[PDB]
Amino acid sequence: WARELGLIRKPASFMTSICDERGQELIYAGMPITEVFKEEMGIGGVLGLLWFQKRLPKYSCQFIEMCLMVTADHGPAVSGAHNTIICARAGK
Amino acid sequence: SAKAISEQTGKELLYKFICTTSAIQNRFKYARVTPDTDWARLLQDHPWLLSQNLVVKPDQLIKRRGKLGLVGVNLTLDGVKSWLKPRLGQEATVGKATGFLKNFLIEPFVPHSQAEEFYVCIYATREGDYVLFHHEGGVDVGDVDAKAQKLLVGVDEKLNPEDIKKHLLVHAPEDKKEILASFISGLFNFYEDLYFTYLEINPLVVTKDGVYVLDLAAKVDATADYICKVKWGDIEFPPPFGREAYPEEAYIADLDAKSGASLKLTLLNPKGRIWTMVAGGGASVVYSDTICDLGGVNELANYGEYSGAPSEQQTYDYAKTILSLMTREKHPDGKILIIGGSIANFTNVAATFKGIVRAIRDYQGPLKEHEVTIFVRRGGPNYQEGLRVMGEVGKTTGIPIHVFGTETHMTAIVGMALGHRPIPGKSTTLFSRHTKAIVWGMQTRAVQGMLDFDYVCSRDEPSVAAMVYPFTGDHKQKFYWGHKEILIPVFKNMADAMRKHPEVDVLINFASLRSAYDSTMETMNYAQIRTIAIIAEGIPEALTRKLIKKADQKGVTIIGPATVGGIKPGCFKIGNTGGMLDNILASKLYRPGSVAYVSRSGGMSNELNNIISRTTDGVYEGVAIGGDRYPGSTFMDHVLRYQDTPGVKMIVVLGEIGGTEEYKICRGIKEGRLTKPIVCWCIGTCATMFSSEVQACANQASETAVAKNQALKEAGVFVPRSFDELGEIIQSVYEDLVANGVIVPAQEVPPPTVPMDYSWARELGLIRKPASFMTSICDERGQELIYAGMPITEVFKEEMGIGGVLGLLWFQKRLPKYSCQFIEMCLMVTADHGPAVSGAHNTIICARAGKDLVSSLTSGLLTIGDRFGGALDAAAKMFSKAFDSGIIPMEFVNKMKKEGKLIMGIGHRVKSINNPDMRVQILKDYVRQHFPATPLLDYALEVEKITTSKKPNLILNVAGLIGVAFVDMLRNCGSFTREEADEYIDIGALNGIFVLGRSMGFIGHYLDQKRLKQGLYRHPWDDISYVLPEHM
Ligand SMILES: CC(C)(COP(=O)(O)OP(=O)(O)OC[C@H]1O[C@@H](n2cnc3c(N)ncnc32)[C@H](O)[C@@H]1OP(=O)(O)O)[C@@H](O)C(=O)NCCC(=O)NCCSC(=O)C[C@@](O)(CC(=O)O)C(=O)O
Ligand SMILES: CC(C)(COP(=O)(O)OP(=O)(O)OC[C@H]1O[C@@H](n2cnc3c(N)ncnc32)[C@H](O)[C@@H]1OP(=O)(O)O)[C@@H](O)C(=O)NCCC(=O)NCCS
Ligand SMILES: Nc1ncnc2c1ncn2[C@@H]1O[C@H](COP(=O)(O)OP(=O)(O)O)[C@@H](O)[C@H]1O
Repeated sequence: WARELGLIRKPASFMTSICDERGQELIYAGMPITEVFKEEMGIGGVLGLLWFQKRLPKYSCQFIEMCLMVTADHGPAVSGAHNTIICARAGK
Repeated sequence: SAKAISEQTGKELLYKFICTTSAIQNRFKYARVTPDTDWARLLQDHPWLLSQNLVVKPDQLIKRRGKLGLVGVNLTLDGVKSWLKPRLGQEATVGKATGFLKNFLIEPFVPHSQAEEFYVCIYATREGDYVLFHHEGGVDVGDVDAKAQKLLVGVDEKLNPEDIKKHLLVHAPEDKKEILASFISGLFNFYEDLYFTYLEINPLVVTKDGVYVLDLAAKVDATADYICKVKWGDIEFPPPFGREAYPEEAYIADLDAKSGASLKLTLLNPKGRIWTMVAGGGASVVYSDTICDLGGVNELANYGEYSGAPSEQQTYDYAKTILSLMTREKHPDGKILIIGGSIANFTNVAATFKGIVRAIRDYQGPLKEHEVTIFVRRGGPNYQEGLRVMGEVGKTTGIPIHVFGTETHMTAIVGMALGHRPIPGKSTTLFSRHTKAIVWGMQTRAVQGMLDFDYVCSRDEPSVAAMVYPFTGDHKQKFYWGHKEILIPVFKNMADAMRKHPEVDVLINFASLRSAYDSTMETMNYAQIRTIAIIAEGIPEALTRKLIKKADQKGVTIIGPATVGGIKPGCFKIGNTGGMLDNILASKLYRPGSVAYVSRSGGMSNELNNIISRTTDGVYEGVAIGGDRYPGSTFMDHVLRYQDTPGVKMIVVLGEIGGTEEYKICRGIKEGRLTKPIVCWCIGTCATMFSSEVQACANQASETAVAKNQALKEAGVFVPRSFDELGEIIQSVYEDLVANGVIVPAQEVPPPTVPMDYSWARELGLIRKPASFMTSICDERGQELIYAGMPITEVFKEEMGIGGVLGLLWFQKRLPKYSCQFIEMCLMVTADHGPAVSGAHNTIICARAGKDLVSSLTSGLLTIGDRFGGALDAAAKMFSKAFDSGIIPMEFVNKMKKEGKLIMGIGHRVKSINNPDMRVQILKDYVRQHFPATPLLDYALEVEKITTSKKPNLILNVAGLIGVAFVDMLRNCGSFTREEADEYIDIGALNGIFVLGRSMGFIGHYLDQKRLKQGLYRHPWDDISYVLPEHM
């Protein structure tokens, strides 16, 4: 109630610029989620907004999605997949 | 600060570090005699004593010994022994100083005449060093400044030999012209390499055999210790010859070196009743002058100050010292304690007053019967809380306490105490509303005060454009612009800051004394900077002179070192000037006035702020030039600035003792250069009433405050009778200037408001904010680290180890010693179980991925759960459930069997009955020997008897034993109730036991893989069965 009246000063300990949860609509780097779906960006456009705070061109978003697709998996023999499998088999 | 060194120290250091082609004789050839020493050792370590004739003189900072007959010349060793006895340890009187003798110096006699009596002197001035050579030196020197040849060596200039030959060696004999010149040159190099400010050898006798230094008086720049501690060694600075220093006075001197605060105390007569403990050097001088003016010269005991923002503990030390020294006598007439000073800019009045509060709480006894009345007059940061704290405490203990704020005159409490009154090119404009400054250093409180002042001054933009901090990368610091949040850039380098902010014209330098010189030199390489404020106190005077010379060359105005800075109401504030925002509002420093002032002190400058606000329109501009011997800018510089400023109408000058600086004002007002009204008061008129040379020091006779005050008076300067009359004379001059009509006061526009700080509102208890976190295991804050209510020193004294610390941190209990030992054993046996298990395997994989200790250990730890590492918890829970349900072990075995469940904690791969686990055995033996009761362990052993009857290897596991024994420890040691033990089992304390134990092994595996330099692991394809679908 003192903050609402503007009677006290308290510095904010955190800064953020990628997502605005508060308010009527969710916002991804200045862009409403309804506008995100209307403009038909997919994972690539959302990633551009959340990682770079930019509205990337469509080919950039498509390329980002393609990069995610080609690195999705490379079999169970590599170190990370091996560790994940070990942990899953530990019932974890 | 120049400090005189002993003759012995001066000659020793001179012999050790002079470098000349001249043949200097009697190197390290001297003997020190003191009353409390033997003589046989003195004979044995100095074989030169009997080799030739001797001369003895007291080395106790006494001059004019020849005119006073205190030297025994041309008399042998038995002569010096006979001559010491009437004087060694006896009373002596030189002028007004009376003191005993503890120090004498012995040196071989030098046969010489008046034909080779040579006087050499080097002393420091603002513009450089003067060398004086008198050919007819010695006692017959007479007038030296007018007859001895004088030569100036400027700042950053060399003393070259031909300069000595012509401008210094006209009257020297030709045969001795040459080598002496070389010597003189080397002497100058000795003078400036060891940071001497005064160095006179008189007489210096030179003959064909060589040169001989018979005498030398030397003052060295003490603040240069950090440069010359290697060359000086353990240099000592003798006190002036006179009364012996008190142990408490030496204590105060020792306190002065503890931190950057200034902690001074000096005595004249402890039998006096007037006792002043005044904050701020200027305020202390003013209070002493005020008490001496109205009849307290003889009855005043002490003179001293505490400033530079001393802490609570240091204030305790100073206050308990002053009370202990005050209690030495009973004065029937009564005793007073005058405490306070001016409004502080930086000194936390709250802490410095809690210090005296808690120093007088314990000193009620030995002073209440002394009839001590305490008069306080303090202002500054958090003064409204400290004043009323001390009022509460004084009323609680009952001693006479009179609490006065800033609404009263600073020296009115003096009149109350003594009963005289009832007790109730360089620019003209440095700063504007568009001035942008760079702050050198990480001073966020000062920058925020600057910004708050800018906001309440209705400035368009903040006055701080950037900060420079070399120990961090470039980033942005979050500050407040009123209630809005703004970002101010912080740069590692000056160059980037000046590149990105060409509109900055001011540098505020918060570098320490060791960094200020280099910071300021680097700053003056950027022509955009026209004004530099240097805050640091303790810069050596020679470095300051180099700064002054470069600033004069570059046309840069320097607000000299050892200053709080200055304030231009409505436009700009330097650093911490004017204190917090409440002081800014109270003195109405948010809007321009018409009176411009200059002073040396910052506390006196804030007092002037308050006075001028109370009696006139307000302050137009105030500058504190600092307490150094060579300020970057002088009184007369700022007075000239003010005269050329159409905004100012009257000029207040607050001078001090020593220095002929106000006489430049007199020559400017006696002539028509300075036309505006000037109200000047010089503090320190009590310096004459001091029977010593206490250091800000008067050198000549016209540099006393009385002479300067009278000289300004006859010059046309409005000089009050005293400081107490300064407010009224300023008021009268302003009133006449407003009756004439040159001053037209403006309408009081209310300033913008700044929201209160959250932390300050919480301290006042004005707001409520629920804490979002709860904790009960560790208290980091406070003087000592606390583990669940137990201090860390007590943790180590009680000799608990890892087990006791774990008990404290996990259960908040002081466990018995066997419990802590058992916990340690459990950690030891679960430390590792080889590299084949899932967690160790994952940790090794992650280590071989070149990853990280934390990452690898964490990768291994994330496998801890049901199938791996969870058997401890599972066994404890299963056995506890069976035991608490009341079923017998056979019923438990059958019930587990028909539920399709294996008993957790039963079973080994190879080991069986007659082939025991042997770490189950260690723990079981310990538990049997030390635990008071083990019901669950007995139950589990019965279960194990049944299961090993089924087949031999169905023994109690390490997991089973640790689980049941941990339950037994929790609920059978006296620390827990049954509910607490059950809760700790339920929330996973045994999971924590396994995790903490196995972390040791996982870290060991990480380090092992790093040491073996194992490369990236890939699982072989032949060990993987690929069962992908045909086509999805
Ligand atoms: C000048 C300064 C800011 C200097 O600051 P500090 O020295 O504290 O801090 P630092 O800059 O960090 O220097 C420390 C050195 O240790 C180094 N260091 C740090 N951490 C290190 C690590 N981990 N490892 C290695 N090294 C490390 C660091 O690098 C530095 O090294 P170096 O550069 O070589 O020095 C301060 O001291 C001072 O003088 N005044 C404060 C400001 C002010 O407003 N004054 C006027 C007050 S008006 C007054 O007096 C009247 C009165 O009192 C009257 C009354 O009472 O009424 C009143 O109030 O009105
Ligand atoms: C990319 C790079 C590692 C190629 O390595 P390489 O030694 O030519 O081949 P590999 O390290 O994959 O292994 C070589 C053999 O092991 C086999 N092998 C690979 N994974 C295996 C597994 N899990 N089990 C059994 N065999 C395996 C391969 O089939 C190959 O068989 P071959 O001997 O019949 O040719 C090497 O060129 C390099 O270090 N480049 C640097 C750039 C870089 O690191 N790029 C990253 C790659 S995305
Ligand atoms: N080592 C010495 N050899 C010869 N004469 C000395 C020696 N020391 C002092 N004197 C005599 O003392 C006189 C100088 O006195 P000085 O000590 O300078 O007085 P003050 O102590 O007042 O400065 C000289 O005239 C000199 O004859």
